[PDB]
Amino acid sequence: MGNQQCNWYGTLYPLCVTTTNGWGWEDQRSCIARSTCAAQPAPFGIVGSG
Repeated sequence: MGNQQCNWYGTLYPLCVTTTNGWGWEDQRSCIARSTCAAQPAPFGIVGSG
């Protein structure tokens, strides 16, 4: 697979690649755009380390 996550200043959100054009809502929850998701600075960024 190859999904990215949003270490949101501490919280965790699923990345909305289609809504990567800003904040979006998918997965029956809130998804944060691509970069807005991970691109953010640390410790913000792409999460998903199983």
